Amino acid sequence: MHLKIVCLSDEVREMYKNHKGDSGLDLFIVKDEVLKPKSTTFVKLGIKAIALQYKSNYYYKNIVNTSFLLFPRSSISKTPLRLANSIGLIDAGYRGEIIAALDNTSDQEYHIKKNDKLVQLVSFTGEPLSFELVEELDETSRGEGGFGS
Amino acid sequence: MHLKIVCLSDEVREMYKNHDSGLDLFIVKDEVLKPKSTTFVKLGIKAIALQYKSNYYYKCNIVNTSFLLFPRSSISKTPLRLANSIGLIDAGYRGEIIAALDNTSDQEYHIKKNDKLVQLVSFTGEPLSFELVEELD
Amino acid sequence: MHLKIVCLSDEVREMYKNHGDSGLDLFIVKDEVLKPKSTTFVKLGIKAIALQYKSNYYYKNIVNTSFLLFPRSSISKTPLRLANSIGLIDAGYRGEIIAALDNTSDQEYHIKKNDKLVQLVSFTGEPLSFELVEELDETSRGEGGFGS
Ligand SMILES: CN(C[C@H]1O[C@@H](n2ccc(=O)[nH]c2=O)C[C@@H]1O)C(c1ccccc1)c1ccccc1
Ligand SMILES: CN(C[C@H]1O[C@@H](n2ccc(=O)[nH]c2=O)C[C@@H]1O)C(c1ccccc1)c1ccccc1
Ligand SMILES: CN(C[C@H]1O[C@@H](n2ccc(=O)[nH]c2=O)C[C@@H]1O)C(c1ccccc1)c1ccccc1
Repeated sequence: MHLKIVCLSDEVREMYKNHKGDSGLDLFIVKDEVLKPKSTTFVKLGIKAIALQYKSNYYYKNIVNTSFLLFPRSSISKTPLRLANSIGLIDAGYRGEIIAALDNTSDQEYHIKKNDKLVQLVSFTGEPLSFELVEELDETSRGEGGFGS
Repeated sequence: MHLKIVCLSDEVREMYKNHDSGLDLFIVKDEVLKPKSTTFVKLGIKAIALQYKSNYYYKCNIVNTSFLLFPRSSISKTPLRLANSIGLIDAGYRGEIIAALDNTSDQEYHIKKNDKLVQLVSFTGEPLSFELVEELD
Repeated sequence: MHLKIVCLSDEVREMYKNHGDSGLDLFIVKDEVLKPKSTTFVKLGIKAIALQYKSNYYYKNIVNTSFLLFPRSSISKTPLRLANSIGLIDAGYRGEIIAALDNTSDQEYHIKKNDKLVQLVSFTGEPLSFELVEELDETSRGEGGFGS
């Protein structure tokens, strides 16, 4: 599966230019942030993305945009943070910012830091993922494309 | 993927008659979830999923396939969490679909008929269609 | 999908000798106390590689494939929850399979040998078969090769 990723700021672009055949692509926490105790926080990941796969014939009564998945990384387990919706389902048509809904199960504030990696993108196929950085997902303004400001 | 869905009552039938990689399922009756609890919430439907037959590696045309029960992203706005993370409905399962919901709150939580907290999903992530049937077979 | 499983002890081997579904249940292999309000990396005493028919995939005969670790539905009646929601095991991973279990209770939780709390699942949702092997490959991490 191939991901076209739009970085929503230059700071985020630099992180993905220096990204430090896996079935999961790690996403960065892009800003230092304090998560309140016993709370759910909708953490903005500073990116938009579309996923591309080979077209396949499916029962329903060359390359296509596909739905994809937002998994916790296994290393999330050592923290008190849990993905509220278990596994995120990103539909083929979504053009908004990718967000991780994080439950802080601790009674203390939790500090996430720029460069932390708590979540990853995954294909329904489970195949290796490649990605590229693009300026827009499509022609629409929500896709960051098209004429004008 | 195409689903054949048996609604276990006419009240449920009506909801789905008047109903994307995920097919939203309805909460079918008003219910109180106790604080700090897990409740097996009955969704009032039975279902089988149909896909094209595939060659798969295994050591000893349309087929029924296993499918998945996901939380809806909007569940995050509630204190409810799916206890088993993602439900796996085996190809051979004929019973009612249940959502095992944890109430993470220290107070009771009220779910309402017509609430949409969970969704069915194919292993392929392909769009879903459904029809209502009287029997699964 | 077909799994080649290395059992890390004879005790575990005996469990899997005496074990069609989309999920292959894995055993808890040792009695263990999970502390209240904790996350415990529970060692499952196995290593495993998954095999599927090769498929063409967009990226810019049988092969090693990635697979998934799901909670079993019966975990729901316990206070135990899978910390990382669903586990992702990358193609060819050679480490011991671990279940990171949150004990959400304020009491210690006793897991028992023979308990079944998690299962392996294919990305295709196809039936799983398995065989017991002594190594995954020639590497020490695969439990194979010379020595020592
Ligand atoms: C509105 N999103 C859902 C969208 O996000 C996309 N989406 C879906 C799943 C996911 O894990 N991440 C994500 O960005 C597609 C969905 O259409 C709300 C939201 C809810 C749960 C997780 C993440 C976001 C939301 C709620 C409150 C504040 C901000 C965002
Ligand atoms: C018996 N189901 C498991 C089946 O339900 C099907 N199943 C599986 C996963 C799921 O999320 N939902 C579901 O309906 C296929 C599984 O084979 C018990 C059950 C336990 C936990 C969650 C959901 C159901 C159960 C036990 C006692 C009372 C009611 C339900
Ligand atoms: C190193 N694993 C991650 C790998 O485990 C494999 N892995 C992945 C997901 C999973 O649920 N179980 C598992 O064994 C493939 C992943 O690449 C660490 C780990 C962290 C949390 C849960 C499970 C494992 C780990 C860290 C420290 C001590 C023991 C285990």
